[PDB]
Amino acid sequence: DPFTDDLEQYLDEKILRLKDEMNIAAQLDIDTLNKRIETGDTSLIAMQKVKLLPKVVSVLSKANLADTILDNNLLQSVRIWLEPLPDGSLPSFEIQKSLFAALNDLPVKTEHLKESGLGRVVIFYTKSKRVEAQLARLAEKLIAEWTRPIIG
Repeated sequence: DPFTDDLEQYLDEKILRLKDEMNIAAQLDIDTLNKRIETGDTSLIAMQKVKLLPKVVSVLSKANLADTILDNNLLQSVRIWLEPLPDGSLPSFEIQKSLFAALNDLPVKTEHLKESGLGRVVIFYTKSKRVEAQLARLAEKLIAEWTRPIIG
C-alpha cells in the first residue's frame, strides 16, 4: 500500500514534470512571437510546442496513464497549447489534430473540464474561421459529448 502510493506518486511527478515542460514550451513560443512582432526579425521561429509534441502524444496515448493525466490537470496545459497566438495564428495543424484525437480517447469528465478551462477553447474551435473544417467537426463532436450529461 505504501508501495502502491510511492508508485502512483512517481507517475504523478512524471506527468507534472511534463505539465511544466508543456507550459514552458508554450510560454517560450509566445515570447518568441512577441519578439517577432516587436522586432520584425523573421528568423525568429516558434517551434517549442512542435518539438515537444511527440512526447506529449506518446503520454496521452498510453491507456494506463489516463488516470494520472486527468488527476493532475494536464488538460490545463493542453488548453494553453490550443490557444490563439499573439501574431494572430493558431498552433499548427498537427498540434490541433493530435490534441483533439487524444481528447477523443481520454475519459474526460466534467470535473476535469471545470479545473482545466479546456471546454472554453474547444468551443472557440467550433466557430473560428481560422480552423480547418474537419477539425471544427472534431471540436463539435467533443463539445457534444462533454455537454451530454447536462443537456442530452
